[PDB]
Amino acid sequence: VLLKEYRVILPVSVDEYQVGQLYSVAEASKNETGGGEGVEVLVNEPYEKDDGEKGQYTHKIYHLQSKVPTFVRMLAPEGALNIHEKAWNAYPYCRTVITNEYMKEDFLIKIETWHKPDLGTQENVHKLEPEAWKHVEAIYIDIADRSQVLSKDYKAEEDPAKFKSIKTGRGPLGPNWKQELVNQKDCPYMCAYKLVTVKFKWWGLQNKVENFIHKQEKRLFTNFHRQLFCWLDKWVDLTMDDIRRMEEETKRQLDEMRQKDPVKGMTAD
Ligand SMILES: CCCCCCCC/C=C\CCCCCCCC(=O)OC[C@H](COP(=O)(O)OCC[N+](C)(C)C)OC(=O)CCCCCCC/C=C\CCCCCCCC
Repeated sequence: VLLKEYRVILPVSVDEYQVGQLYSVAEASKNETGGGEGVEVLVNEPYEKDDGEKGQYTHKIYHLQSKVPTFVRMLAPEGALNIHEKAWNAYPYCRTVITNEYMKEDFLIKIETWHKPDLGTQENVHKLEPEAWKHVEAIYIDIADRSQVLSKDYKAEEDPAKFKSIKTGRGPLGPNWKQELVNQKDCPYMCAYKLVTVKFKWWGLQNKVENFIHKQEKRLFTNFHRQLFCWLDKWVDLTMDDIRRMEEETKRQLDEMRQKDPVKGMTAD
């Protein structure tokens, strides 16, 4: 079991992120869906636990046959590659549990996130146990840093070091945009502390795949947030009410696209 916490500082407020994240997840899902693969939203309902925690529940399935590397592909029968995502989104807090029916208990990708109005300086925000938290590598993802992006993933239109929002005036993010957040009254900020736990108990592959999965998560978080910022003008004025409507349409769209369109998005690698 390999744990790492990815801290993503962003030039948006905690409240704005709640909308930007929902908007961006919708667009990112569609960009990867078609030809039978991609995202399928099964459940999207509001929930309330005994303790009173309220939030939004979603159950999705990521069909991943040809989008996964060959060493992963020739590892299980077709269809066995799909993974399920169940998330209890009680924003600012969220717990996401990803599973695989084939490996059952041997597989787990859990992402627990705390969205704080600070600059990523809170240690052990998920309040684990002292020693355990010591074995948690903390990694910072700088959405402005070109060297943190994979060459094949780069797209100038999704580069915040070149993007300037027309509606807010934020951007482009320079090499020192972070340290700058403290000088300007404008340009709000927050930090997503994403604790990722990966378990892949497979004889002889555990170490390789648990590390491979973290890299893909780091890669996803980097591209996702660079896109979220660059899409700032598309969602900053949306309300939570706009999102809900947009989500019900997205669900339909994902299904439609998945059956017609050919496979699209990030090719295996
Ligand atoms: C024997 C066989 C067993 C093996 C099984 C195969 C395992 C696959 C191996 C590697 C794959 C690792 C990459 C994980 C891909 C799944 C994406 C993922 O883990 O999503 C979760 C992340 C973090 O959770 P969250 O709480 O932040 O948000 C969700 C909660 N909510 C909605 C309330 C905000 O969500 C986010 O960052 C938001 C972005 C979500 C939307 C992106 C759509 C992705 C669709 C396709 C991905 C294509 C890439 C395939 C990788 C191939 C490698 C080359």
